Amino acid sequence: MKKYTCTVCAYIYNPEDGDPDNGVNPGTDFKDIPDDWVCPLCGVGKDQFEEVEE
Ligand SMILES: [Fe+3]
Repeated sequence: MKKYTCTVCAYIYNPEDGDPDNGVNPGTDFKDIPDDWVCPLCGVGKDQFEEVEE
């Protein structure tokens, strides 16, 4: 699974860690996060995130 970055603030969503305080368990692929989830740091939506291709 790939890491995704918030292009507004640079937060990184790591699928290994998830975002458990907001209901996103470890092991959740970014595509499967509920589409009303927002960046935990800056509050923007998923449409401002991009795949971290390496
Ligand atoms: Fe952000």
